[PDB]
Amino acid sequence: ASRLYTLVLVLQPQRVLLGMKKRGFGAGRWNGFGGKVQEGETIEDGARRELQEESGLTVDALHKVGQIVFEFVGEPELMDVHVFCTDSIQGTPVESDEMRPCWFQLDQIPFKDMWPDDSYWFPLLLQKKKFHGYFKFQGQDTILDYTLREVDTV
Ligand SMILES: Cc1ccc(-c2nc(=O)[nH]c3ccccc23)cc1
Repeated sequence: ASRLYTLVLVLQPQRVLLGMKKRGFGAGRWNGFGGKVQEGETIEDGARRELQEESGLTVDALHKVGQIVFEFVGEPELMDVHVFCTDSIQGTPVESDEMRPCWFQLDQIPFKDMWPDDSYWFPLLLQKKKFHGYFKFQGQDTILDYTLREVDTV
């Protein structure tokens, strides 16, 4: 019982782009760009589509960097999040009613205002590692348990 989602991090040598979500799921936190994958669409094509919808940016080549499964206690459906990176984009980030993009220097990543799992896997993303994770949450602020392992193949 899992549902597919994407998450894309625009990661350049000295800075990363995050978006502050203004409403709906994740509102009030910084995160990368993503969403649900459609019927008949590949995961990677979903990732590309959602980056455009949410940031204004056009990506060509996406690189796989992780898979993370999220469980909320009491909720039947698991989120199966496929995480991607890119360093090369076209366009300028767009602020919309849904999202406010900003660049962050890599020593100023706003962990306190991100989902709390990110403290665990973002350091791996920054060192170009790939990973499989599982995080069990109670509500949106507490991690009850987790596993996280580096992998060679996502
Ligand atoms: C589309 C989409 C929405 C939310 C997330 C998401 N990102 C994180 O960094 N941590 C989480 C923790 C629990 C549930 C979701 C998340 C990813 C993708």
